[PDB]
Amino acid sequence: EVLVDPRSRRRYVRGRFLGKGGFAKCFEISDADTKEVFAGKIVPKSLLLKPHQREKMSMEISIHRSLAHQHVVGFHGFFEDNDFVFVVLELCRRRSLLELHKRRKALTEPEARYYLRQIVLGCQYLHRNRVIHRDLKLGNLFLNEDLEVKIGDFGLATKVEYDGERKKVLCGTPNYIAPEVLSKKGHSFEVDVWSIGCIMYTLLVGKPPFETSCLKETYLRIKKNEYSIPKHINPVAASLIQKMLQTDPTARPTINELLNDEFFTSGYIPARLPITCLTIPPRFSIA
Ligand SMILES: Cc1ncc(CCCN(C)C)cc1Nc1ncc2c(n1)-c1ccc(Cl)cc1NC(=S)C2
Ligand SMILES: [Zn+2]
Repeated sequence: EVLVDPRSRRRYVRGRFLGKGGFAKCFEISDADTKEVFAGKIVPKSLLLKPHQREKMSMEISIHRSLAHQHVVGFHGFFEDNDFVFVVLELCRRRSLLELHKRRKALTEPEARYYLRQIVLGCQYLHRNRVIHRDLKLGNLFLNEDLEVKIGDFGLATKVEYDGERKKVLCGTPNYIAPEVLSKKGHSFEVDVWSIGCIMYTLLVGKPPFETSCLKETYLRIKKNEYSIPKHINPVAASLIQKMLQTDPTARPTINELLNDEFFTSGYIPARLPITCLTIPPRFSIA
């Protein structure tokens, strides 16, 4: 019920349940002194009996704590007792792109541009810091009160240690999983750009690129590149999706190139979005 840090002498009440991912149960929490409000991932040690498991949890924190950016969920601290691990993160009051997508389905182009821009800004930061998220999806992309985007859940993230490194395995299963991970051909940064492609598609279209009833049939399509963009999607968008969803990872654009695509440069990107837009499609009228 209460959660105490020895080293910082800070105590947090446990509030409402938000969700679960991996071994973590995540709750809204508040500091007993400042009444300031946080997001609290609570991982049971009962599930970290094995070294391999313990190291991932330990890597997650190492990576997350190394991060400070406008579009990355703010890291605030960690502590433990004998039974549980406790990680304290920024609370994103307006949930995630995933909830938005289930309420609104396909968004308008300029909403997509807005979110997409922020996502690519968060990811540019990661990549310049030699970090690959490896699991970017709508459920990961969080929204603060101003509907600003915060990348979260670093539990599949890896740090690149040397130039031209090719990671050989990925422990766990990403949602928008790159074809080169599936083919166990080795992988690096292009997996995040891959995911963004799927996310762009999903925001513009109202459903994921490669969906089927069998995950393993989905995996099949991802290998064969079997997906179509409907004809009502704009061809400047279509070009981008197509660019980002390429089997050959050397062909896909880097994160730093993406904001200089016609799709951002010759299209309208809102400075901000109103709350209304959580539920009602913004027409963007001139007055
Ligand atoms: C306040 C709030 N309410 C509802 C949701 C939606 C949770 C389920 N959705 C992602 C499928 C999100 C938030 N905001 C919110 N804000 C910060 C976090 C979280 N959620 C959160 C929550 C659940 C999980 Cl499993 C991971 C997780 N990750 C991070 S880095 C901290
Ligand atoms: Zn493993």
